[PDB]
Order: sequence, then structure tokens, then C-alpha cells
Amino acid sequence: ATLCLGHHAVPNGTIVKTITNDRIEVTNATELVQNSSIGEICDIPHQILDGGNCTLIDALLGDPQCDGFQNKKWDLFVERSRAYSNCYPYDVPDYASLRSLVASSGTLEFKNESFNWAGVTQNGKSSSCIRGSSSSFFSRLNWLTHLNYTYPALNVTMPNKEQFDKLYIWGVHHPDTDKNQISLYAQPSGRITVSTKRSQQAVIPNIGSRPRIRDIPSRISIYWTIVKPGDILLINSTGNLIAPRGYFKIRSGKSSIMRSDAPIGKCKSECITPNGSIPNDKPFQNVNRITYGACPRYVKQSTLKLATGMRNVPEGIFGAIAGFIENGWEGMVDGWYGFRHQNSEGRGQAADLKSTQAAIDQINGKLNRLIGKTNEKFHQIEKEFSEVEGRVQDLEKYVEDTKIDLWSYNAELLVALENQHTIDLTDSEMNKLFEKTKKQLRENAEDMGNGCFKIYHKCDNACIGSIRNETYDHNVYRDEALNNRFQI
Amino acid sequence: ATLCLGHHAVPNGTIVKTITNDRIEVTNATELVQNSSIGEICDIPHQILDGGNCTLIDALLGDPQCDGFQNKKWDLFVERSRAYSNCYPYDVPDYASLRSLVASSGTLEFKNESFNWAGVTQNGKSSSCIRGSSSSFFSRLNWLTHLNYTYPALNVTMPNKEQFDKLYIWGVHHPDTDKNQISLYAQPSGRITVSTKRSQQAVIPNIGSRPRIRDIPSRISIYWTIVKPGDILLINSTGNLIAPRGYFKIRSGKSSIMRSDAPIGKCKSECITPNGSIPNDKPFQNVNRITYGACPRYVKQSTLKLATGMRNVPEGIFGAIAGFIENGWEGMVDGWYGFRHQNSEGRGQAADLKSTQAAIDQINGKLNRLIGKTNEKFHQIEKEFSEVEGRVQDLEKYVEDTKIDLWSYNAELLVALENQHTIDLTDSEMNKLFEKTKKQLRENAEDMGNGCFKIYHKCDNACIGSIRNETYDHNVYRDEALNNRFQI
Amino acid sequence: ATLCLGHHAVPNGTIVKTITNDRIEVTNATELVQNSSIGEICDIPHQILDGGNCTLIDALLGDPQCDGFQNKKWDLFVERSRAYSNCYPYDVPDYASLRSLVASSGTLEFKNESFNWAGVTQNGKSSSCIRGSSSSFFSRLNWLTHLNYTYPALNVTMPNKEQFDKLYIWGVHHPDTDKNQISLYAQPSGRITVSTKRSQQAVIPNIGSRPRIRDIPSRISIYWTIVKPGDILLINSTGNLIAPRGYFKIRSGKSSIMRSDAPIGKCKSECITPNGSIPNDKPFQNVNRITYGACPRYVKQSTLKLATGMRNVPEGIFGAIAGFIENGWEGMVDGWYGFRHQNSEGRGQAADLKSTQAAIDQINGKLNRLIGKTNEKFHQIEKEFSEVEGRVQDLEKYVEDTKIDLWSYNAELLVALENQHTIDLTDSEMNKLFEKTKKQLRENAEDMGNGCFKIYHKCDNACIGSIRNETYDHNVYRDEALNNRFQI
Ligand SMILES: *[C@@H]1O[C@H](CO)[C@@H](O[C@@H]2O[C@H](CO)[C@@H](O)[C@H](O)[C@H]2NC(C)=O)[C@H](O)[C@H]1NC(C)=O
Ligand SMILES: *[C@@H]1O[C@H](CO)[C@@H](O[C@@H]2O[C@H](CO)[C@@H](O)[C@H](O)[C@H]2NC(C)=O)[C@H](O)[C@H]1NC(C)=O
Ligand SMILES: *[C@@H]1O[C@H](CO)[C@@H](O[C@@H]2O[C@H](CO)[C@@H](O)[C@H](O)[C@H]2NC(C)=O)[C@H](O)[C@H]1NC(C)=O
Ligand SMILES: *[C@@H]1O[C@H](CO)[C@@H](O)[C@H](O)[C@H]1NC(C)=O
Ligand SMILES: *[C@@H]1O[C@H](CO)[C@@H](O)[C@H](O)[C@H]1NC(C)=O
Ligand SMILES: *[C@@H]1O[C@H](CO)[C@@H](O)[C@H](O)[C@H]1NC(C)=O
Ligand SMILES: *[C@@H]1O[C@H](CO)[C@@H](O)[C@H](O)[C@H]1NC(C)=O
Ligand SMILES: *[C@@H]1O[C@H](CO)[C@@H](O)[C@H](O)[C@H]1NC(C)=O
Ligand SMILES: *[C@@H]1O[C@H](CO)[C@@H](O)[C@H](O)[C@H]1NC(C)=O
Ligand SMILES: *[C@@H]1O[C@H](CO)[C@@H](O)[C@H](O)[C@H]1NC(C)=O
Ligand SMILES: *[C@@H]1O[C@H](CO)[C@@H](O)[C@H](O)[C@H]1NC(C)=O
Ligand SMILES: *[C@@H]1O[C@H](CO)[C@@H](O)[C@H](O)[C@H]1NC(C)=O
Ligand SMILES: *[C@@H]1O[C@H](CO)[C@@H](O)[C@H](O)[C@H]1NC(C)=O
Ligand SMILES: *[C@@H]1O[C@H](CO)[C@@H](O)[C@H](O)[C@H]1NC(C)=O
Ligand SMILES: *[C@@H]1O[C@H](CO)[C@@H](O)[C@H](O)[C@H]1NC(C)=O
Repeated sequence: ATLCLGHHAVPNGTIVKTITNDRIEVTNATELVQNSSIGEICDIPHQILDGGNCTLIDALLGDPQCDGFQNKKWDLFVERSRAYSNCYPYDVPDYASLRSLVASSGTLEFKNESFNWAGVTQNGKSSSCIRGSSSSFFSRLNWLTHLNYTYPALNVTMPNKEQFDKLYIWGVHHPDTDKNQISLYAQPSGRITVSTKRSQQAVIPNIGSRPRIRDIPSRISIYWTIVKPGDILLINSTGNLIAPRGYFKIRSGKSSIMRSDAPIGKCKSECITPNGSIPNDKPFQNVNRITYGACPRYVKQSTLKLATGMRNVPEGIFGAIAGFIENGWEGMVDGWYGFRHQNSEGRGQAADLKSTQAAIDQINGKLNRLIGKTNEKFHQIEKEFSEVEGRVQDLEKYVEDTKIDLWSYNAELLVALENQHTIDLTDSEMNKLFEKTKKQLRENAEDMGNGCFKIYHKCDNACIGSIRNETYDHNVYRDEALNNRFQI
Repeated sequence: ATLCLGHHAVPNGTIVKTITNDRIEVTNATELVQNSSIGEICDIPHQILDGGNCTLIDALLGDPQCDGFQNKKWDLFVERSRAYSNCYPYDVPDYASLRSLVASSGTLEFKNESFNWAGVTQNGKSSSCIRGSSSSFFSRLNWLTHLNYTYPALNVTMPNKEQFDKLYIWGVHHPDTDKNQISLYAQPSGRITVSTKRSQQAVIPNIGSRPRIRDIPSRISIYWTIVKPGDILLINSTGNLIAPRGYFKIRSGKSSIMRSDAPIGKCKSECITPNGSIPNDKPFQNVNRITYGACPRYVKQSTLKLATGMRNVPEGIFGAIAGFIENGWEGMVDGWYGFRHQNSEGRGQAADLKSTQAAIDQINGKLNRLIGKTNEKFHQIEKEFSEVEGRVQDLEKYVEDTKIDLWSYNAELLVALENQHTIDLTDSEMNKLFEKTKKQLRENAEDMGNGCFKIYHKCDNACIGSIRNETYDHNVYRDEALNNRFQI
Repeated sequence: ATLCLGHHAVPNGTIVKTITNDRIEVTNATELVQNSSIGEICDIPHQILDGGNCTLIDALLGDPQCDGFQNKKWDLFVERSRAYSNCYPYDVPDYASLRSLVASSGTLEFKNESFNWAGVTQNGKSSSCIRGSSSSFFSRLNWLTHLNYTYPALNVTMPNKEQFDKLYIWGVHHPDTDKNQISLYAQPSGRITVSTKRSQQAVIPNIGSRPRIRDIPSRISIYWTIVKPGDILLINSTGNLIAPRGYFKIRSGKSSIMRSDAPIGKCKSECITPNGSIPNDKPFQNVNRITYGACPRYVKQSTLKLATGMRNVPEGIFGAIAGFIENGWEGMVDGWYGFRHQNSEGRGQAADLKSTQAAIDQINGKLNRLIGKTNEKFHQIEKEFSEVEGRVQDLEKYVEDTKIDLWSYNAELLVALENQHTIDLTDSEMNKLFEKTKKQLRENAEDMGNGCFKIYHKCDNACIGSIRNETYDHNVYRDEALNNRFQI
């Protein structure tokens, strides 16, 4: 009889990389880089707030277009690229910081407080800012001006008797000319001081024309201050104050903001990118470096294939597969390793289950470590920029670039090491089965050098199956085999 | 005779992770993550300065509580969470930078210089700032005010004729009302310009009430300037100047500052965390991301076990241990690998020393690379923040988070690769000893398939020991063994 | 006959590190860290602009020394440590940002625009700034002063009708005294407002003496503004304006700036460091963390040797090399593995080519992954600093330090894993050749245990060569060998 040891193969393998080979074919591989999105942001499980035409800062200030956002909460605020401001022209020095801290807070919950604005006109309105079809203003701000050509000095307090922090939004009006200023504040100067026991902020307007926006050559500059529990807001101003009407709650949690034009859809997905939600089964992704939720790590590679089967040899360090075993068996489809025989009763093929399972268990162990194991990240740094800004922006970009290159390196090395190891451990299992068989046969068979044993005795199917199931008693046949083996 | 090859085992192993297995038992492991502190900061080898009730900035300015800190030096300044300011209310725009640069300098060494403050009153004092039981002021600052309702314009120089940089601390007084201002500086305005050939700083006070602190609604704002060798300080002011009394040395070295409430103890430890000193034998630690000195790298994992022995099989790619060798020998305690025999003279067990040592040397080589090899770091970035600040703070946190995830990844992969390798190299040594024995026996023995040889000749203890010590002469017994082996 | 299997060796090996060994000798290694520069910056392929005595900012403003730089473009601007300013004394608040954005733009292309400076004197000149031997000023700036003791308020626009962004450079003059100011601007105050639809910048001069530079106690402060397409520059000023004469193109690409004293040479090199160009064949370098172009990654190690041959054994997990094979063959120089024999016709040595090539192909595969594979980087962050700056500078340094430690770790682990693997795969190939030979010999030879087979039949050179070329027919000699092997 002949008893050959072998392993499966498939007509069409997959190419993977290893430590020693750029391109080597295995029976099967899995992709470790997510490269597509469904193109919509799924609305479960993160609570999504669609900004529509409104920036977060315009929803905060209370641009008329944004009244629908009063007191809203979010996990992710989604800012659309079409959003536009439609109220009095303003800027925020350090706009990105205010956006970041509100985004991260996750709430526009606002509480009216009553200030004693004694002796001034309130509720200044502007045609740059229409609510309905009347001249109006930021809902959350209070444009104070002279009463009876008098602007009495303001000096108001507001203790924080609460248990939590308060965020106050206020501003300073910069008139285009000295005429208004006088006209608005009955006053040449204008000075603002907003303070607490822990901070002081002082602003003076800068009179001058700026290019007209909805016909306004004036500007407002927006400022903020956080008042801690047991602290006191003190506003002392002699004009140009754009006053607050109350405070915002300032919370901490996992909330953030993302710039995206993707539609919101009715579906479930843990990981969100500006392109849309992406599955998070894989450890890496090449969709977007901007992510929110439990996401694969962003890498530069568009694909990285993890071998999930042995080297494919159609038709390793242990030398069996692609080694002394000449090729695989495409015809073996119920197992990874097995036996082919020829005896007096014919020719046959059977899978070895123990060795097959050993290989599969190891590979599934690798997959268990790599698949569905992603990290959750929420509010992060900005990673795209529309304007030149210098030093800090250089550092933000360099940080992200550095991180991406280090993760791309990790991904590349991981798959090469794993693949080399996978090819080796499957080669090993072939070798181990070979060696176990050899030892079973003792003096009754000889190794032909190609994975096949020549058995020197009558060996029927029962005999073969006794080999395959490790019950074979060499002693039964020894006399016969020695006689046949050692003749002249 | 029977000669069996085997390996030790222990009743109770340790569980480790590998590349293919989340949980596999080995004979022994070592922990690679330091997870506890002794809860005190050891005072050797770093020179520790306990701030007590004083912040570094208050020790710098000379708050009365802090006079004990004049001219002190440190490796690590320790700021306590109970520290509090007890002098005139002030702020420092960019407080964190001044703290960082003084902390990093490591010295409060101060040198009196004499300015020509011609025509003003000096040594302004305040009841907000008691030294003993008299009204006083920051020791290092000089509150200038009118002399005889006159405030002559100041215009003073101070060349740096030294070889080193000078740090000047100065300030600007912000009166609560226009009344003082007049009252203090006999003057409506107030202007400060501090300059060198390399820098210019210009400040104007902002009059206004701030909430009272030790009854003071005024504030001082603190500024600093560094004067290089061969440069000149020029102070030109018409009031509101809080003047310097001299300069501070500004050094470079390994000094830093840490926020901690841990007690200082009389002991030795290279690595300091806010929780206390930690041993630095291990390569990783999960105690605190804030560290000073030669410290293990901070990781997220609370434990990572490095295998320091073979797979434990009570009662691998090479297929011997947990393979054709059915189990380990708990009874073998003088070696990792050995021989059990049965001959005509009885039954015995001996350790193989060469193979044992081979395994142990490899594992100690791994340990030599990983244990006691930590990196020294001194002044770093801040990693904890008490207040919302926006963009730069977002980047500081994102940088640290990015770094921690990359080190946690390195640690996880390192231990999995090392452990897989350790199990494999110990399996190999078992296999190698088996193969060496087999070759010794030549035609005189047969492999039973389970690690045991059947020897087909009388083999006494001398004979066995000749095998174990590699002196066995197969030729001596060949005739006998062939006769016994190849009979009918 | 005797047929011994063996491997080459060399008298003098190289020491490398592995996972289990700090120091192990192999036949050969390659260095993976570039540690030297040619000491010149090669002028191909990057377009190099040598700043000479001029900083980029002085070439931008138009210091007389720098007129040779008008409208120049660069890939890399090289700033020399001897560069010095020689015009009116100025500063730029956020100097590092303006330098960074111009450096990164890569062009000083300037376009004259005509402003309506109605009613003022233009082309203010200064003896601090000689062009030829006449008093002069920054070429790109326009010092406006009174006409006939009148300073009419300026209010000018300049629409951006172009498709691209415009960068405007302007300034504010700070007179030393109130006398000039009046003298220059016929005016006590002075106010500047530069704005667009998207930004506003407002500056007031600060009167005061600063230390004289080329006899000037006044200073100019430089500002910039970027005007987007379809936007409008609006300058509204009542004095102290240092006006622009036009705009600069602001491009994006791969341009940068580097501080270096290295000479420019006529040669080709992809990677530039301040020390000079360096070859980029290796994956790592220890020359400089400042790089431009396709450069090896900076690591802390001065050397890391990658094994490119087997363990050197003059005169592994598979146990053959440095194992049951006692030593290598220095005399074998045409192959890595081979056969030595003794038969009736003498003693001989031949290389096995198949096994040699197998080893070499694997090692070349590793080298293909590591050599000549560097990453291109252009404008980055600054990595050296001449002055104390605090928080942001702390973060820039911490980011670079973090990155370097992570790459140094990667490099260290990569070479240790690769080397352990290289020693193992070459040990394997020795073992595989041994096993293949053994199987060829079937019952005609016995394994002596030291890599040598005793062949029990007459085996002439033809016979040997039939073994070495895998044609040997064991059946031919079996009768003879069994007779010799199994006698009494
Ligand atoms: C300064 O000049 C600007 C720009 O020429 C003037 O603003 C223009 O004024 C006209 C007439 O009212 C408006 O219809 C234009 O729309 C304005 N242009 C822009 C782009 O703002 C501005 O009024 C002048 N400033 C002063 C105070 O006289
Ligand atoms: C502006 O209002 C503040 C707050 O009401 C005044 O400060 C208080 O003044 C009283 C009377 O002297 C003190 O006893 C309180 O302790 C002060 N409160 C705080 C929190 O500062 C302040 O004096 C007013 N400012 C001016 C210039 O009139
Ligand atoms: C303030 O003092 C400075 C420094 O003493 C004066 O500047 C010096 O003036 C002299 C006389 O003209 C010059 O020759 C020196 O070179 C100046 N020194 C420096 C370092 O600037 C300055 O003029 C005084 N300021 C005013 C407005 O009186
Ligand atoms: C190939 O590998 C993937 C990933 O594990 C697996 O899900 C797929 O079914 C495999 N195909 C086989 C084993 O035929
Ligand atoms: C957004 O703005 C556009 C103007 O372009 C307006 O027509 C549209 O109604 C707005 N969307 C919503 C839902 O308000
Ligand atoms: C704005 O421009 C006009 C000049 O025509 C002038 O009346 C006013 O003073 C200007 N203001 C500033 C900012 O100088
Ligand atoms: C996702 O969005 C980014 C940024 O717009 C884009 O460049 C990238 O190609 C997109 N990826 C996919 C898979 O659509
Ligand atoms: C287990 O491993 C540790 C770490 O090397 C060692 O110090 C300890 O003594 C070991 N125990 C043994 C070998 O019994
Ligand atoms: C620190 O401050 C407390 C006031 O709470 C004081 O009682 C104590 O004496 C101070 N500690 C020292 C050592 O000065
Ligand atoms: C501070 O408040 C009082 C108003 O009662 C006033 O006399 C003084 O002008 C205020 N100063 C400021 C900062 O406007
Ligand atoms: C050390 O301190 C940090 C911060 O207070 C804390 O959260 C952590 O649990 C502490 N670790 C140990 C081992 O005490
Ligand atoms: C040693 O290794 C290097 C790097 O591959 C190679 O270029 C050199 O020629 C080698 N020397 C040999 C193989 O003798
Ligand atoms: C650079 O400056 C020096 C003054 O030290 C001058 O002598 C030299 O001519 C300058 N170099 C060039 C090429 O202009
Ligand atoms: C500069 O110094 C002189 C004092 O002698 C004075 O006339 C002028 O007011 C000073 N200016 C400032 C900045 O106070
Ligand atoms: C290159 O330059 C840096 C910074 O000057 C220096 O410290 C380093 O030693 C230099 N390296 C070489 C190879 O010259």
C-alpha cells in the first residue's frame, strides 16, 4: 500500500504580503482596511443634530434662521458646507475655540437671567437681521443704546448660586464712524470690563468702516466668559456693550461636531465619518481621518489582506507545504490536511480533522484579536482647514500626519508578521501530521520523500482507517512487513 | 529498556496571551505593567521642593506666605492642591507659560538691581497683602505712585552686562475707578512700554470694578521680559507701573513642576508620579500619565504578563510540548527537560542540563531587553486641566491620548509576539533533545511516537547515563539490538 | 562513503541583536541607520534658494540687502545663521507664522497696486535703511506722513477681482515720543483698521522710547491680511500707517524653509538636512530630525545592523546551524549550504544551489521591503528654538520627542524581530536540505547525528552527484547496503 499525506488547495488563491515576500498566494484572506461608506450618516446610536443652514455658532447666538435650534442637545452636531450667517455681521476672536467648547458641551440649553440695565434702551434691532419680516437681532443678545441721549454707566452683577458652570456670551459693537457711537451711545469712547473673581476681560471698540454686509459697515465682536459656582459675573461698561440675556449650561461628555454633506439615514452604525457611516468590523479604514464613535483607525493603505489559509499550491520554514509535498489537493474540500491511499481494494482520500481544526483554531484566534475590536473616540482636533493660520495650525496638521504614519506602519508590519506566521503555522501542521503518521508505522513502512509512505504489507481499508484514527497496531503486521522490506 | 523524553510542568500555571490565543497557560510569567505606587514621593535622587501653601508663581512674585522660598532651587517643584494666593489680586495673561518657564528653569535666584525711580513714591502697600501684621506687597515688585500729586514720567534703563539671560517680572495696575488712578497716579491715563533691542511690550490699564478679593476691586496684571546678554531693558511709563526690584536667573536643565498631594518621604526612587514614586524595573506602568524621571511608559492596560516558561501541561509549532509528548512531569523540579527510563535495574528520572540552560538563557535574554530599561523624561506638557480653554488645550490632550494609544498598542503586540515565541522556542528545545537522543541510538532503539524509545538491548544505569551524557557507543550493542529488533 | 551536510562560515562575522540576544554573530549584516552627510546641500532635485545675509521676512519686506530676492521662487529657502536685518527696526507679532506661511507658499512674486493715498506725503525714508548710499525704506512698504501739516483720514479699497488669494503686508509706526507723531502725522492719536468681509484688524500705535537700533528709538510692527477672491481690502486710517504697495501671491505646494550653514553643491540628492544632503537608501537616519524631501526617518540609535546572512560558526529554533552541525565551512565560498563527502575515490565539497538560493531570496525579500522605501515630507514644524516661549513651544517639542521615541522603538523592534527570523530561516534551510538528503538515501545510509550520513555501499563520484542532483536510485544499491548494514 501507499499512504500519502497532503493538504488542500484552491484553483484561484489570494495574494498577500509577508516579511520575506511582497506577493505570495494563500488559499484565502480577509481585508483589514474598510474602504467604503454607505454614504449616509446613520441616526442610531449617536444622537445626530443636522445644522442645515446654521453653523453651531449661529445657533448659539440666535440668528433668526436658527430659532429651531433653541435648547437643543446632540451627540454629534453636523455642520453643512452651505451654512451661512444671516444676521448682524460679527466675528469671534478665537472662533474655533468657542465652537469647540460648545460642540463638546453638546447642549444649547439657555436660561434667561434679568440684568438691571437701568437707564438705557434695550432690544436694539437691525435690518441686517430679519426675523419674519421685521428688523431683529440675535435672540440671545441685547443691543443696549442711549436713553434720551444719555448712556448711564452700567455696573451689574450676577452671582452663580448654582452647582454648575455658566457660559455667558456677550459682545462689543464697533461703529463704522464717530457719528454713530455718539448717535448710539451718546459718548465718544466706550469701554467694557467683564470680570469674575477668577478672570477679567476688557474691550474697547475700534471705530472704522469695514466692507458692508447686508449693508452694515459696523461689526460686532463676540466674547465669552465662564462663571464657576460661588463666583460672580460683574459687567462694568460705559457703552458699546452687546449684552447677554442669560447663560448657557456648559456640560462635559462625548459630544462633538463634524463638517459633512452626507444625508442622515434611518440605520444603525457605531462609526461616523464625513463621507457617511462605515462598518467597524475591520481594525483599519482608509475612508477618512475625521471620525466619531467606535471607529477603525485611519491608515494610508487602501487595502491590507490578512491570510486566513495556508500557502496555495494548485493542481515555509517547516518545508512541507510548497516543500517536500509537491502540491495541494483541489479535490480535498472537507478538510485542510488529509491522507490519500492506494491499497489492494483501490484508491481513496480522507480529511484529517484534528490537524485541520488545529490550523483553523489558530487562525480564528488571530481573527478574534483583530476583528471587531475598534477604539471609541469622540471630540478630537480639527483635521481640515479652509484658511492659512500659521504655527498652531502647522502643529495640528503635523500631529495628525505623524499619528497616521505611525498607525499605517503598525498596520503594514502587523499584516506582514501575521501572514508569515500563518504560512508557517499551517506548514507546521502539515509536518506534524506527517511525523505522527510515520511514527505510527514504525518498521512497517518507509518514507518515499514526497509525503508518501510505502507500506510493506497488505493494508485493507480497515487497516488504513486504523492508521487515520490512530488505532493501528504495527505489531500485527510487523513480521509480514519486515519480510517484505528486507529481502534480497 | 524504555527511555522517555519529557519536560517539567507545575500544578498551577499562569495565563498569558499570544498571537493565536487570548488565554494559554505557561509554567511562569512576569508582569510588565507597574500598577502601584508606594504613595509617597521619595526625596532621592531628585531634589524635591514642596510648595506647601504656595504656587510657584506666588513664590516667584513674593506672596508673604512664600518668603521661605526666596532663592530656592529644585529638580521637581511640587504644587499642592490646597495652595492659595494671599496678596494683592492679580492675573498673569499666559500664566501657564510663565509657570512652565520658571518650573523648567529650576531656580528662584533673584538679584536686586537699582532703578532710578526719580520723583515717585515707592513701596506701595496694601491690606490685601499682610506680611506679619502690617500692610505689605509682593516682595519682588515695587508699587510706584505719585509724589506730591506729581507722577513724573519714568524712563529707565538696565543693560545686561552679564553672560546670561535675565528674567524681569513686572506688572500693570488696573484701578477700579477713575478716582483712584487720579488718586494713585495723579493722571487720567497711564501707559507702559517695556522694551529691548529684541522685543517691545506695551500695556494700558483698563479702569473698572472687578469682584472684590480681600476687599480689592482693583487688579494687577503680570508680565515678563527676558533680556539677553548685551541687551538693555528700557522701561518708559507715565503711571500704573508695578515695577521690578531686580531680575531672576533663567537657567536650562531637567527641572519641572508637578501637582500632587502625596507626602514626601525619605527613600530612593528614580520615577515620580503625582500618586507617589513607582519602581521602574518594568517597561510599562498604568499608575499615571504624569511622570518625572526614569519612568516606565504609561499604557492603558492594567496588566500584561510576559511568559517566562514553557506551555504548562499538568499531570506549539514544533509539536512536542502539548504535542506528541502527552504531558509534563510535575515531579521534575531540577530541570525543564529530561529523561525517564525503565531498565532491568528499575525506573529513574534525570534533568537534561544543556537543553534546560538553552531555554533559560533565551528567556533571560528577552528579559534583559525588557527589564530595567526605562527612558528618562523631565519637563513635559501638562496633561490635566481644571478649566475649559479651547483649541490649544484640545491639541495638548489629543497629543497625549494619541501617544498613549500608540504605546498601549506597542505593549500589547510586544507581549503577544514574545509569548508566542517563548512557547515555540521551548517546544523547539524539547524537540531538539528528542532528535539528538534518537540519533544517538542509531539502530538500537525505535521511536514509540510518544516521546519514548524502546531500546532493544540490556541497558543498565551506566548505559542510560552514557546516553544522557552523550558517550553511548551504539556499536557496542548493535549486534544484540538488531537480533532483538528484527526477529520473527 | 560518508556524506556530510554543512553550511558556509566566514573568519570575521558581524554582531547583530535579536529578540533573545544582545550580541550574536552572523556572516554579514547591513546598516539601517544613515549616520553621515556629504556636508553640502545638493541643488538637484529641489530648487534651493540661498538666503545669504537675508532672512525670508527681510526678503519679503524688501530690506535693501535683499533686492536680489524680488519675485524669487523656491522649493527650499535656506536661511543662514549670519543673516541680519539692516533697515528700519521692526517686529512681527507672530513672526513665526508669517515666516511659515511665506516659506510654505514658495514665492515672493509681488504685484504693484495703486492706492489713492490722497493728501499725504508718500515714500518716507530713513537713514536706518540705506539703499546704495541714500536714505531709503522697505521696498514693499510705503511710509505715509503729513502733507502741509495735514494728515487727511485715509479710506481706500482694493477689490480682489482675481481668482486667487492676495497677501497684503502692512505696518504701524510707533513713534518714540509725542513730538514726532505730531511731527509725522500732525495728530495726537493714530488709528488703523484693515478689514475685509471676512476679517478685521485694528491697531493703535504705542508711543515710547525703545533702545536705539541704527539710531532709531521708534519701531514698526508688521501685520498681514489675506484677501479672498470676490473680497475687498478696506484700509481706514488716521495716521501711523505703513502702507502696502501691492500684494503677494499666496500659493500652496511643497515649499519650505530650513536654517543651515551648509554650502550648496552641484549634485543630486532627494533628502536634505541642515548638516547637508544624506543618501536615502536606508529606512532610518540619525543625522538630524530636521529634514526636507524623501528622507529616512529620524531615530536616536546611531546604528542598527540588519543580518543578511546565517549565524556565523567559524572553523536557532531548528537546531542545525550552531546545533547538530558542529561548525561552518570557511572553505565553502560558492554557496551557503552544501555537501562534503568521502568515498573510495577521495574527498570533495560542493555547494547546494537550490537551498542557497532559497535563503538568499528570502533575505533579499526582506531587504526589498526595507531599502529605498523612504517617505517624502516637506513643510513641517520647527524643531529648534533660540528663545524661551512657553506653552505652544513646549507642545511642539513634546510632539517631536514623542514621535522620535516611537520611531526609535519601531526601528529597534523591527531589526530584532527580522534578525531572529533571519537566523531561524537560515537554520531551517540547513535542516530542510539535511532531511531531503536523508529521505533520498532510504535504507542505504544511517544518520551519524552530526550532519553526516554513513553510506553502506560503494558510492563513486557519479553516485554522490546523483545524490546532489536528486537522481539517486536507492533501489540500485539497496541489496548491497542492507547486507553491509545488517551483518553480525
Ligand atoms: C470708506 O469707503 C468705503 C468703501 O468705498 C465706503 O463704503 C461704501 O459706501 C457706499 C456709499 O454708502 C456704499 O453704498 C458701499 O456699499 C460701501 N462699500 C463697502 C464695500 O463698504 C465707506 O462708507 C467709507 N467710510 C466712511 C466712514 O466714509
Ligand atoms: C459696581 O458694583 C459692584 C458690585 O455690586 C460694587 O462692588 C461692591 O461694593 C460694595 C460696597 O462697597 C462692597 O461692599 C461689595 O463687596 C462689592 N462687591 C463686589 C463683589 O465687588 C462696585 O463697587 C461697583 N463699582 C463702582 C465703581 O461703583
Ligand atoms: C529714555 O532713555 C533712553 C535711554 O537712556 C534714551 O535713549 C538714549 O538717548 C541718547 C541721547 O539721544 C542716545 O544717544 C542713546 O543712544 C539712547 N539710548 C538707547 C539705548 O536708546 C531716550 O532718548 C529717553 N527717551 C526720551 C523720550 O527722552
Ligand atoms: C475566507 O476568510 C474569511 C475571513 O475569515 C471567511 O469569513 C471566509 O468564509 C473564508 N472562506 C473560506 C474559509 O472558504
Ligand atoms: C436653507 O437656505 C436656502 C437658501 O439657499 C433656503 O431656500 C432653504 O429653505 C433653507 N433650508 C431650510 C430647510 O430652511
Ligand atoms: C474712516 O474713513 C473716513 C475717511 O474718509 C474718516 O472720516 C474716518 O476717520 C475713518 N476712520 C478711521 C478708522 O480712521
Ligand atoms: C471621503 O471624503 C474625503 C474628503 O472629502 C475624500 O477625499 C475621500 O476620497 C472620501 N473617501 C471615500 C471612500 O469616499
Ligand atoms: C518566574 O518568573 C520571574 C521573572 O523572571 C522569576 O523572577 C521567578 O523567580 C520565576 N519563578 C520560577 C522560575 O520558578
Ligand atoms: C497652610 O495654610 C493653612 C491655612 O489653611 C495654615 O493654617 C497652615 O499653617 C499653612 N501651612 C504652613 C506650614 O504654613
Ligand atoms: C464702573 O461702574 C460705575 C457705574 O456705576 C461707573 O461710575 C464707572 O464708569 C464704571 N467703569 C467702567 C469700566 O465703565
Ligand atoms: C493615580 O492618580 C490618578 C489621578 O488622580 C488616578 O485617577 C489613578 O487611579 C491613580 N492610580 C493609582 C495606582 O493610585
Ligand atoms: C553583505 O550584505 C550587504 C547588504 O545586502 C551586501 O550588499 C554585501 O555585498 C554582502 N556581502 C556578501 C554577501 O558577501
Ligand atoms: C554679507 O554681509 C557681510 C557683512 O558681514 C558683507 O561683507 C558681505 O558682502 C555680504 N554677502 C553678500 C554676498 O552680499
Ligand atoms: C518716554 O520717556 C519720557 C520720560 O522722560 C517722557 O517724556 C515720555 O512721556 C515717555 N513716554 C512713555 C511711553 O511714557
Ligand atoms: C548635524 O547637526 C546637528 C545640529 O547642529 C548636530 O548636533 C549633529 O551632531 C549633526 N550630525 C552630523 C552627522 O553631523
